Formats: sequence, C-alpha cells, structure tokens
Amino acid sequence: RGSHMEDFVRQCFNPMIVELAEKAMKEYGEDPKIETNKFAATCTHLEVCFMYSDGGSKHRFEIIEGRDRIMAWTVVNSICNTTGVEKPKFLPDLYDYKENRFIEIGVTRREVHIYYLEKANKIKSEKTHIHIFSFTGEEMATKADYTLDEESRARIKTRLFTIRQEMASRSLWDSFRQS
Amino acid sequence: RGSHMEDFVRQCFNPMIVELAEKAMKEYGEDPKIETNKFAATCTHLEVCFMYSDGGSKHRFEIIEGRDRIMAWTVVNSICNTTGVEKPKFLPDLYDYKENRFIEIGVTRREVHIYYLEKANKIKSEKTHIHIFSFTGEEMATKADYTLDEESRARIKTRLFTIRQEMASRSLWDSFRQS
Amino acid sequence: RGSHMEDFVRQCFNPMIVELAEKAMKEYGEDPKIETNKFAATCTHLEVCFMYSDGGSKHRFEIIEGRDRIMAWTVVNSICNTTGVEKPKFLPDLYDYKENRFIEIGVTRREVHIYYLEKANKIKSEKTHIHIFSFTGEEMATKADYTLDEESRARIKTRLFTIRQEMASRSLWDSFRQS
Amino acid sequence: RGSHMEDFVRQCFNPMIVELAEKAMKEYGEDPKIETNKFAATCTHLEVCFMYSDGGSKHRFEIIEGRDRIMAWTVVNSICNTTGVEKPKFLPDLYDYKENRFIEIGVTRREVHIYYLEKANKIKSEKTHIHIFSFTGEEMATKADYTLDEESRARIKTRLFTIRQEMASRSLWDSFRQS
Amino acid sequence: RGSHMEDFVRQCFNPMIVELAEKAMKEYGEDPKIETNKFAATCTHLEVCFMYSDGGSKHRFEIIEGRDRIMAWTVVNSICNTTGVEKPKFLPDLYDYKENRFIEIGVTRREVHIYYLEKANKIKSEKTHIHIFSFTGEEMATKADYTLDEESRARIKTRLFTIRQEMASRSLWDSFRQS
Amino acid sequence: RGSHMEDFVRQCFNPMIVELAEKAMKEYGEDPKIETNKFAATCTHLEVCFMYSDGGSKHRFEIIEGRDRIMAWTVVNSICNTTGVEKPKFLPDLYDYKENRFIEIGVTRREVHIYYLEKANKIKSEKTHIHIFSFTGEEMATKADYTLDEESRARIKTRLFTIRQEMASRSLWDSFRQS
Amino acid sequence: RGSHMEDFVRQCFNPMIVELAEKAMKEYGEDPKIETNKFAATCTHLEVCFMYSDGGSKHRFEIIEGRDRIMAWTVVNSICNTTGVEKPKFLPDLYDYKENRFIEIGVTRREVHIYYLEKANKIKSEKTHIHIFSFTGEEMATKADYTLDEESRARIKTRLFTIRQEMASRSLWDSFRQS
Amino acid sequence: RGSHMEDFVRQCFNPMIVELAEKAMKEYGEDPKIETNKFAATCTHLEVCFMYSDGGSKHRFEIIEGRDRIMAWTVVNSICNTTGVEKPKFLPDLYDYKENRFIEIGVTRREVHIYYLEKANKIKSEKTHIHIFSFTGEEMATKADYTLDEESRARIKTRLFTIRQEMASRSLWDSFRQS
Ligand SMILES: COc1cc(CCNC(=O)c2nc(-c3ccccc3)[nH]c(=O)c2O)ccc1O
Ligand SMILES: COc1cc(CCNC(=O)c2nc(-c3ccccc3)[nH]c(=O)c2O)ccc1O
Ligand SMILES: COc1cc(CCNC(=O)c2nc(-c3ccccc3)[nH]c(=O)c2O)ccc1O
Ligand SMILES: COc1cc(CCNC(=O)c2nc(-c3ccccc3)[nH]c(=O)c2O)ccc1O
Ligand SMILES: COc1cc(CCNC(=O)c2nc(-c3ccccc3)[nH]c(=O)c2O)ccc1O
Ligand SMILES: [Mn+2]
Ligand SMILES: [Mn+2]
Ligand SMILES: [Mn+2]
Ligand SMILES: [Mn+2]
Ligand SMILES: [Mn+2]
Ligand SMILES: [Mn+2]
Ligand SMILES: [Mn+2]
Ligand SMILES: [Mn+2]
Ligand SMILES: [Mn+2]
Ligand SMILES: [Mn+2]
Ligand SMILES: [Mn+2]
Ligand SMILES: [Mn+2]
Repeated sequence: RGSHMEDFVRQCFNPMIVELAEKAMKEYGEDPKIETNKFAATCTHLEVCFMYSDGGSKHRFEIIEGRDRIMAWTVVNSICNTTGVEKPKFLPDLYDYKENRFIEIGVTRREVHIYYLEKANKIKSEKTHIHIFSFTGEEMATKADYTLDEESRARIKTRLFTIRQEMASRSLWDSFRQS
Repeated sequence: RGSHMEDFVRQCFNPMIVELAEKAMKEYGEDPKIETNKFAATCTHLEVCFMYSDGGSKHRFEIIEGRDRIMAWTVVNSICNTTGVEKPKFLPDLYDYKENRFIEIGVTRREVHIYYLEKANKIKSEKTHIHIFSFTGEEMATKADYTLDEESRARIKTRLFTIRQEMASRSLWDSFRQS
Repeated sequence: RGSHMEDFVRQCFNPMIVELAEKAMKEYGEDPKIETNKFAATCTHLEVCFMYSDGGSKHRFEIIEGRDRIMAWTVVNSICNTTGVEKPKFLPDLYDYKENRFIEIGVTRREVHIYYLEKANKIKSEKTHIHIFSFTGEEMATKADYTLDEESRARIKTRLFTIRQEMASRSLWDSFRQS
Repeated sequence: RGSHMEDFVRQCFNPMIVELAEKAMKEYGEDPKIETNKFAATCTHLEVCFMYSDGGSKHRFEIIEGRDRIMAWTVVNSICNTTGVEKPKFLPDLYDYKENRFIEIGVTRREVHIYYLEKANKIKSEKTHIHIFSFTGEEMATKADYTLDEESRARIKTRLFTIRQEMASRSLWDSFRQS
Repeated sequence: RGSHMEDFVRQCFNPMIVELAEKAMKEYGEDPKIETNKFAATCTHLEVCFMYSDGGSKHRFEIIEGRDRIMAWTVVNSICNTTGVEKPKFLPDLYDYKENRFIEIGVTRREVHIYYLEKANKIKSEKTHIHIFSFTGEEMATKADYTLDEESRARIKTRLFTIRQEMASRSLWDSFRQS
Repeated sequence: RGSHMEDFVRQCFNPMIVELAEKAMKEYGEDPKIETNKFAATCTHLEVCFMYSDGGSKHRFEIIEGRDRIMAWTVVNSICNTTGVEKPKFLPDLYDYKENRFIEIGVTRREVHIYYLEKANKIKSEKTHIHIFSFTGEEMATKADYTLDEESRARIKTRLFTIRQEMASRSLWDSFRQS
Repeated sequence: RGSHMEDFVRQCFNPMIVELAEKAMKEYGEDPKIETNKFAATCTHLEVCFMYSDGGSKHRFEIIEGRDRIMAWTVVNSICNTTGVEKPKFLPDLYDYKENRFIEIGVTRREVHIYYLEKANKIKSEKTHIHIFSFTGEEMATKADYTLDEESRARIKTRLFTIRQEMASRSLWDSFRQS
Repeated sequence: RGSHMEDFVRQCFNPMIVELAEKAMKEYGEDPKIETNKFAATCTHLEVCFMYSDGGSKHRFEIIEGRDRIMAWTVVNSICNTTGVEKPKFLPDLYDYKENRFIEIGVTRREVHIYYLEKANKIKSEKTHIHIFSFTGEEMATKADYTLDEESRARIKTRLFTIRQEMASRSLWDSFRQS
C-alpha cells in the first residue's frame, strides 16, 4: 500500500496526468497502488505524448492517448472516414494532420531500437508512424522522419532524463528499469 | 418535452454554443425543446463557424454568426462602409479580412454539392464566398478556393463525423438525416 | 452504449458528482454505460449525502461517501480511535461530530420503511444512525431523530422529486423504479 | 432602437439579471429594446427577489423567479408533492421553507396598497404570501408578517430609491411611473 | 516625487484601498505623490471603515466611504427617504441598519478625545453616531455605545498599532504624527 | 449629470478603457460626466491605440498611452536613452521597436487629412510617425508607411464605424461630430 | 536527498503549508530535505494551528504562527500595546480576542501530559494558554479550558490520526515517533 | 530594518520575482532586509532572465535561473546527458535549444565590457555563451552573437533604464551603483 514510487509519482507529475493514468490503468484492471512501475510508465508516456502534441502548430495533431477507449476509438473512425487512411489495428497515440498518418509513441528503459522492434512486430499495419524515446537520451523514428523539429524533441529527452535522476536519487530507478 | 436529442445536444456541445443556439432559435420563433433536429443543426453550424474563424491567424476573420440580428448586421454595414464591398442580401457567417469577401458556411446531411446549389440560388450576390461541409467527410468551396489550409479543414470534418457517430450510437442519426 | 439515461444523468447532476459516481462504480466492477439505473442511483445518493453534510454547521459532519475505499476507511479508523466509538462493519456515509455516531443515508424508490428494514438487517451494528429518503417525498430515521432541521431535509425531498419528474418526462422513471 | 432607458438598464443592473430579464421577456413575446420600461421593471423585480432570497439563512428560500417556465414549475410540483401544500394557480417567486408557503413579490410605482389589491384579486389562492415593495420606500405584507427582519427589507427599499434617483437624473423616471 | 512614504503605503495596504484613496484624493485636488501623509491617512481611514463594516452581520451596514461623491450622496438620500432619518450635513462613512443612524469613523494621531471634539463641533447634526480610533490603541464613541462587539474593535486597534510600528521602523512615523 | 452619452460610453467600451479614460481626463481637469463627447473620444482613442499595439508581434510596440504622465514619460526617457532617438516634445502613443520611431495615433470626426495637418504643425519633431484614422473609414500615415498590415488596420476601421452607427442610433452622433 | 518522508509530506499537506514550513525551517537553519521528521512536524503543527484558528467565529483569533519572525512579533507588540496584556517571552501561535490571552499549540508523539510539562517549564509567563494535541487522540489544556467546542477539536484529532495511519502504511511512523 | 530600497523593490517588481529572489538569497545566507542592493540586483537579474527566455519561440530556452540549486543542477545534467554538451563548472541561467549552448546573463552597473571580462575569467569553460546588459543601455555578447533579435533586447534595455530612473528619483541609485 505505502510505496515510495506512488508518492514519488504523485509528487513528480501534475495532477491531470496522474488522474488520466489512474483512469487508464483501472480501465485495464491494473492497480496504481500495486503496479507502481506501470503507474510511473503510464504517467511518463502520457506526459511525453502531451509534449509531442504541443510541439506542433495549433492545428497539427489530434490527441488519441488519454481518451476513453470508446471515445479514443470514435476519433480514429472519424479520422479514417474523412481522410481515407486505413484503420489501424491497435489504438495509436496521435494523428498528424500534416502527414496524414497516425503516430505511435514509445518510452522504453532499454536501448532505443529493441523497443522499436517490439513495436514493429505488433503493429505491421501500414503508414502508422513509430517514434521511440529512451531514458538514456536517444531516439529513433520511422524512415528517420522525426516529425517534429530538434528543439521540441530535445525537451522530451531532457525531461525524460530528469525523471531518471529523481528516481535514482530515491533508489527507485533500479527497480523501474527491471520490469 | 423529454427528448433524447435534447439531452444529447446538451451533453455534446459546450454550454456557450448551446446557449447561443437557443438564443438564435428563440429569436426566429423555434423551440429547442421541440425542434431538436434544428437545435443540433444550429449547434453544429455554430461550432463549425467557430472552428473556421479559429483556423485563421489572429486578425483574419470577423465573426458574424452568433451575434444578435441587429448587432450582426451593424458589423456588416461597418465592414462594407470601410472596405467598399457591396452589402450582402442575407446575413453571412464570417468576413475574410485577407480576401475582402464574406463567407457563407453550410453543414448539410445530404451530399456536398446539392446544398451548395441550394445556397447558390438563394445567394446570387457577388463576391460572397460559399464553403460547404458534410457529415460524410467531403467539402466544396467557391472556385475551389478553400480559404483555410488542409489541416484546419480536416479537424472540422473529423469533428463532424464524431457527432454523426454519437448520434447513430443513440439511434438519433436516422431522424437527423431526414429533416 | 447510447442510452438516454446516460445523457440524462450527465445533463442532470454536476460534473463532480458524475465523476465520483463513475469512480465508485468502476471500483466495484460496474459500468456506468451499461448499469445506467445504478449510475443514476449512485449520483442521487452522492448528491443527497452532500446536501446532508452541507445542512450542518461548518464543523458538524465528516464526509465518508465519495472517498476512495482505502481512504474512506482510514477516516473511519481515525474517527473511532479518537472518540472511542465502535468500528462499523460496513462503510457508512457520514459521521456526526455533534452526536458521536455514524450516519447511513439511503435513497430508495419503494416505500420509505422497507428500505430502512433492508438497511437495518444488514447493519445491526450499534449506534450507527440510519436516515432514509424516498422519491415520493417521505422520510424515516432512527428513534425519530432526524439529525438535521426541517428546512434542510425539505430541500433534499424537493430535489428528489425534481429528478423523478425529469425522469418521467423522458419515460425513464418507470425503468428506474423497477431495478 | 437607441433608447436611453436601455443603456441605463445595462449600466445599472449586473449582467446576470439583465440576461435573465431578457430571457424572461423574450419568452413572453416582449422586446427589451422596445418595452424598455418593462425591461427595467423585470430587472428590478429580479434583483428584489434575489435580495429577498439572500435575506434568509442558507436553507430558507427556494428561488422560483428567474427559472424557465417548465423548470420553474417543476420545482413547484416538487415542493407541493413533498410538503402537501396546495399547488398555486400562477407562478410565484419564492417558497419559504420555514413558513411552508409561497411568496409573491411585487414592485410597484404607485402606492403600496393598490398593487397588493391588484395582486390579491388575481391570486385568491390560499396560503400564498404576498409581499409588496414600492419606490417611495413603503412596504406591505400579508397579516403584517413581513417574513424577513427589518435590516434586510431596509436594503431593498434603499436600493429601490437609488434606482428612482438615477432614473430621475436622466429624465427617465417620469415615463417609468406612467406605464 | 520619490518619497519613502509613497512606497511604504503601496507596500502596506492592498491595491484596492490604495486605488480608492488615490481616487478620493484626486477628487479633492490633492496629490498622493506630494501629500504622502494624507495618502497614508486616507488609506488607513478606508481600511478601518472596511473592517468596521465587515464587523457586522451580513445585512448590517451600508458602506458610504469609498464611493464617488455623487454616488455616495445618492445612497444617503435613499437611506433618508426610506427610513425617515434626517439628512446629515456632511458625508458620513456608514449607516447602521440595526440602529437607524449614520456612523462617522475617525482615525487620529493625537489623543482619542480631542479628535472627537473636533468632529463634534463640525457635525452637530442629530443622531449621527461618532466612533473614534487612535494609533495609541484607545477608542471613544457616542453615549459609550461602541456599536460593534469587543472582538471586532480589537482587530482595528491591533492593525492600527501595526501600521504605527512599520512607520517608525522606517523613520516615517514622526513626520506622520506632526501633520 | 444624467447624460445619454455617459451611459452609452459605459455600455460600449470595456470597463478597463472606461477607467483609464476617466483617470486620464480627471488628470487634466476634465469631467467625464460633463465632457461626455471628450469622454467618448478618449475611450475611442484608447481602444484604437490598444488594437494598434495588439496588431504587432509580441515584442513590437511599447504602449505609452494609458500610462500616468510621470510614468508614461519615464518610458520615453528609457526608450531614448537606450536607442539614441531624439526625445519628442509631446507625449506620443506608442514606440515601434522594429522601426525605431514613436507613433502618434489620431482619431478624428472630420476628413482624414486635416487632422493630420493639425497634428503635423503641433509635432514638427523628427522621426515621430503619425497615423490617422477616421470614422468615415479612411486612413493616412507618414510616407504612406502604415506600419501594420492591411488586416489589422481594417479591424480598427470596422470598429470605428460600429461606434458611429451605435451613436447615430441613439441620436448622439450629430453632437459628437460637432465638438 | 531522496527520502520517502519528503515525498510523503509533499503528497499529504497542501502546497501552502509545505511552503510555510520550508520557510520557517530555512529561517532557523534546518533543511527540509535532511530534517524530514522536523519537516513533517512543522507541517502538522501549521495545519493544526490553522484548523484551530478556523474553529473560531470570524473575528476570534489572530494567527501568529506562519508569519515571519519580524512580522509575527510586530503583531504581538500591537496586541499587547492595545489590550494591555503582558508581552510573552517566546513567540506564541494565536491570540484569543475573546479570552484576552495568547495560545500555545503543541503536537507531540509522546503522551499528552509530558509535552505540556515540557511546554510549561519553558513558558512560565502569565496568562498564556497552553493547548496540547497528541497523535494518540487525547488532548489537554490549561485549567481544563479547551477554548474551542468539542466538534472542532474532534476534527483535529481525527486528522492527526489520519496522518499517523498514512505514515505507518509507509513504514515512516516508527522513525517519526523516535525523534 | 526599514529601508527605502526594500519597499521600492517590493513596489517595483512583481511578487513572484521578489519571492524567488528572497529564496535565492536566503539559500546563500544573505538577508534581503539587510543586503537591499543585492536584493534589487537579484530581482533585476531574475526579471532580465525571464524576459530573455520569453524572447524566444515557445520551445527555445530552458530556464535554469530561479530554480533550486539541487533542481537547477538536475536540469543541467539532463541537458548534458541528452545532447552531449560538456557540463559547465558553474550554474548558468539558460540553455539555448537552438544553439546547443548554455547562456550566462549578467546585469552590471559599470560599463558593459568589464563585467564581461569578470565573467570571462570565472567561466573559461567552453561553448557557454555570455550575454551582458547594462543600466546605461549598452550590451555585449560572445562572438557578437546576441542570440535574440533586436526588438526583444531593446525591451530589456528600456526596462533596465526605467528601474535606474525610479531609483534615482528616490535617491537610491547612487548607493546602488557603488556596491
Ligand atoms: C495496459 O496498459 C495500458 C494500455 C493502454 C492502451 C493504449 N496503450 C498505449 O497507448 C501505450 N502504452 C504503453 C505502456 C507501456 C508500459 C506500461 C504502461 C503503458 N507504451 C506505449 O508506447 C503506448 O503506445 C493505455 C494505458 C495503459 O496503462
Ligand atoms: C431559422 O434558422 C436560423 C437562422 C439564423 C440566421 C442566419 N442563419 C445562418 O447563418 C445559417 N443557418 C443554417 C441552419 C440550417 C438548418 C437549421 C438551423 C440552421 N445553415 C447555414 O448554413 C447558415 O449560414 C440563425 C439561426 C437559425 O437557427
Ligand atoms: C486633455 O486631453 C487628453 C490628453 C492626454 C495626453 C496625451 N494625449 C493623447 O495621447 C491624445 N489625445 C487625443 C484626444 C482628442 C480629443 C479628446 C480626447 C483626447 N487625440 C490624440 O490623437 C492623442 O494622441 C490624454 C488624455 C486626454 O483626454
Ligand atoms: C526550529 O523549529 C521551529 C521554530 C519556530 C518558531 C516558533 N515555534 C513554534 O511555534 C512551535 N514549533 C514546534 C515544533 C516542534 C518540533 C519540530 C518543529 C516545530 N512545536 C510547537 O508546539 C510550537 O509552538 C517555527 C518553526 C520551526 O520549525
Ligand atoms: C549569492 O548570489 C546569488 C547567487 C546565485 C547562484 C547563481 N547566480 C547567478 O545566476 C547570477 N547572480 C548575479 C548576482 C550578482 C550580484 C548580486 C546578486 C546576483 N549575476 C549574474 O550574472 C548571475 O548569472 C543566485 C542568486 C544569488 O543572489
Ligand atoms: Mn496509445
Ligand atoms: Mn504509445
Ligand atoms: Mn449565418
Ligand atoms: Mn452558414
Ligand atoms: Mn448510504
Ligand atoms: Mn412577483
Ligand atoms: Mn470618517
Ligand atoms: Mn498620446
Ligand atoms: Mn494619439
Ligand atoms: Mn505551538
Ligand atoms: Mn545563474
Ligand atoms: Mn547570470
């Protein structure tokens, strides 16, 4: 019940991302009070997706992650039925209105290119773009097309390494990298 | 009195657009509690006009729809008496400060090009631009000049199809497409 | 998915009570999109408990309903370990700091005194006070001790009958009284 | 169109009362831009009713005036079906939870006791309380039961005479007292 | 131009009282940048009047000080024409709705009873109550009727001595007590 | 005291511009309650200057109009002592950080080019730019350099003609054009 | 650096009390990141003092704790120089305007009566009231005069035991009770 | 204790910069009530750094100044470990995401080029950019690369000279230039 990682996650991310991660995890039958590593992972993924969507230019991205399952899908059908893009098999995170493709955002604790592989065998859809970030500071995207400019992606890497430092300062990073 | 479409409209659009649609419909002698399809249509038209005006660049559009009749006209006379453009016969929805022309925004449930025809015989003014959106996801504008960029108009189409899905999920879309 | 009762509940109660009812129902494995009658019941119970706690005088009641299970219990242990009152078997709704007893608030669709019976066999604790409200406008409390004054309890009855009227106007009240 | 009374009413009362008076007058087919005296009268009546309801003690009054017709009635049926009081023939302004009776609030430009007469022949219901205020500073209530204390009713009289002074300073009071 | 007392007054009182004192002093042809002692005196008088009006019970006092001359008078005529109290010769600060009399609030740097004398020869009206506060911590009122309870008047004295300490800490109190 | 123009000005412009105009007029010994035409003129000039400063790009203009005399000057000395531009003889309205020159904004009721003449004989400084707007919808600037783009200046003309229409609807425009 | 108690304190108390405790501890040369037990103690003491001051009736208490040393003293001199009460030797927490005495509030982890002893030998002033609360749920005050009513003091005890439970759930309570 | 410079600093800068300067000075063992010149210097440096960071384009700069020492460093390690830039020896003020270098911002009272020298011997790191501003209105940066455009840096110079004027008007500038 009383885990250091829970209090650290509640002290690290803003209340909105914490509430959204709690909702998304309870929806799939996972307890934030027990799966604390998955709690931190969901919060980090949500914040990274939000910074990514903010890195655009007003009407650039459509936020899919953070919506309810029935609602997050409804936007996918509306995007597909209006542009003509094939419907993805699994829920993505964003839709680039400038590139006419969905974006899958990953945040891994291992090296940058095995998580892309893991996300590539699962997807195997079509034009769905994959963008991977790592806590080490590296990144990797489809066709080397990193979608955003260098200044926006640098902020995501900096914030990612900031969370890694705060976890290690509380001896919680070693258990985070395992699972 | 107790109609599903009324509660759906109050749950779908934000309170400001709902209040503006109620005002605009009561002004013309129409009850939102009875003409629920017209209520949803007015709300959708208002939201589409607002997204259109937001798709500009700060000082780009002058919002005519959503103003009171005497006030909405007063801005039309001020626009005409300062630029020299001929006064339109019927109230438009916007004025493009970059193109020196008024814009008429339509949202139809039929195919995109019969509503443009219907709006073309009524207008027949001069340089008044016509821009039509459909729930199917298509669009059509005067001289193929769609005024806004592709990214802004895609958001309008996506949101339009989102409302169509929520209506069909409540079995209210079939009655909406009829009237 | 698209139920009239869902939109009516979202249009009737404020967003905070709706969110709290969604949380409380998802916690116990119940879907607000499917168990719409239970959704309305949870919202009504929450609002009645809140009006009851507001009917006091600043430092009068301690709100138990609407808190998370682990948190709502933690306040019960703190109340018991500081006053000396025996710990209740099941989660109550309030604690009267003026009467040194917990309060169980019920809102039933049947007559007022069978729900009290149903709540009396389940409880059978000790000094836990029971207060029952009905949609018909009647009420019943332990030892005829209605805790609050007449003016506060009249507001709860009035609001309860207001919800019953809005449900019947949408033909949703008959299905509500059944389950 | 451009009437001094309209601008004075918009400068005198707060925007909420002005909007509520506009809604209530448009509901009954009356134009605030044309019936400016009736506009000021509706605004004054609304503000007096609000100060009256504020003169209570938290859970004392139920505000009927300012609600929509279908909604304002729904609260009357809920009050009657829960307390047992006979349903009034015409819409009142408040309900005293402490006295178990409805209150009719009048604000007249003539002497205090002819408007009470006018309101007494129309009503003739039962326990519906009548409370009359005048711009001259006098008042009159049923059974000499003025419901509120002296300090609250003095504020209403003071504010009423303040509006009369501002009208006379703009030469609008003489036309107000006629109609 | 650059006076220590000006910056101290802007750092001591809240922006609203500072703005009201600036307005009241510019209305009578006095510069806050030059008459800095009168600036501090006006701010202190305004704050004392506000704490006094707050010391009541909701509908107790009518605030006269801090209003514009034409507006502050208009409330005096409305109070007199509705209660029957004789109109005062000079603008007072409050009106006690519970005692049916106006209140004149003074804040002096000399002893408490010479300022009352000075305010008594000027007034000499009728039932206008006089209440005097001093920076030394003493007070004096008409007929020993101090209107408010002991707890509210103690706060005013405490705050008054707090300002005297902050002035002396900046060597500005000696010049304040002179003028 | 009770002038139609006063209530119209309070109903037309936002409270901030009204307060700033009241301050600026009381500073120079002019009463807004008496010099109502000058009141409307000051409000219009302030709003036009604000729209002009907003027409830039974040760090483009430095707002001089609307500041207190001693403060509005202090910014002029700071601008001159840091850029090297000669100090103007009379207070301007803006400073263009992109053009290294002050801007004088005029709003006249006569034709556009006699007010520029009137403002040119008074100024006769150096690089101080003059920009004139008229209620008729025309404009005129130094060296035909209109500083802003066409879309921003069109909004100012439209709003100017909107105020002219509202004045004429209340029969206040004829007296406005005289003085 | 990374202590569980720090994150727990930041997750438990509101940001204002946390900031005030950080300020008060840095003022006396103590690090909240190192003296985490003292951090939690300062936060708990501040919250208890705030609930105590809120337990009064508007103008009842004067808050001394939470102010800066020079400021917190300045209010003590102002209270003494206006009421005549002897100046205390050490900074208290409140001043009861109804009882004409200062209040010292203690929150101990041991039994209730040894901390009162410890606070009695240190004080030994005069009429300075001592009120002690414990995490076990007991209390003790001077002359058995508990100042507040039973309902307000019960809330403090309940909240105190809530913090003790959350500490023990994170295995931080055992180290808290030691120091 | 009562210094003119303290009140001037509290009247000049916004409360946030004042609080941040108080925190930063108390962290290094310096009293704002005593080291008033250093207080004004810290406030000016903070405001200049904030205007500099605002002069960018959304995701351009990372604010280092104004953060706590342990936190301000944590961002430096995250920036270095993600971009590959060498870690600076002393805490900088910003990081330019567009130029891949840290920025050191200085505000001196002497001539612009001796403070750059003083900051150059201390630094002597690598690609750390130095940008110096002066109260006289001049500036100097590394490689004549002033990072921002001319319009943003002109605002900083103007505001700097505004503070110098307000200090001299209160006879506080001469003592400021000495230390
Ligand atoms: C059961 O897990 C969840 C599943 C979902 C549905 C959609 N899922 C994602 O969008 C997603 N989710 C993770 C990720 C990885 C590890 C732990 C937690 C989340 N990584 C990603 O790259 C990614 O696109 C939402 C929230 C969840 O918690
Ligand atoms: C009586 O109807 C209304 C009329 C008006 C006046 C101006 N009208 C429009 O601006 C408009 N209105 C619809 C439309 C179509 C069907 C139903 C409702 C609205 N479509 C459009 O393209 C369009 O330009 C305002 C609100 C109304 O409700
Ligand atoms: C006494 O008058 C005022 C003077 C001032 C000082 C600076 N003045 C202007 O900045 C200004 N003022 C008007 C103008 C013209 C007619 C009536 C009112 C204002 N026109 C302009 O073009 C213009 O630059 C400020 C506010 C005033 O009211
Ligand atoms: C150095 O310590 C502090 C001292 C001060 C000055 C005034 N002190 C109190 O007002 C106080 N302080 C604690 C207490 C006990 C243990 C740890 C922390 C605080 N207990 C009490 O009963 C109590 O009246 C303010 C904040 C501090 O952190
Ligand atoms: C002890 O002093 C402080 C030191 C610090 C740590 C980082 N320091 C700066 O970032 C900094 N500080 C000054 C400066 C110069 C004179 C007086 C005050 C500050 N000038 C600069 O250019 C500059 O980069 C933060 C706040 C301080 O008060
Ligand atoms: Mn996803
Ligand atoms: Mn993803
Ligand atoms: Mn239209
Ligand atoms: Mn249209
Ligand atoms: Mn219950
Ligand atoms: Mn009435
Ligand atoms: Mn006085
Ligand atoms: Mn000017
Ligand atoms: Mn000008
Ligand atoms: Mn204490
Ligand atoms: Mn620095
Ligand atoms: Mn620096």
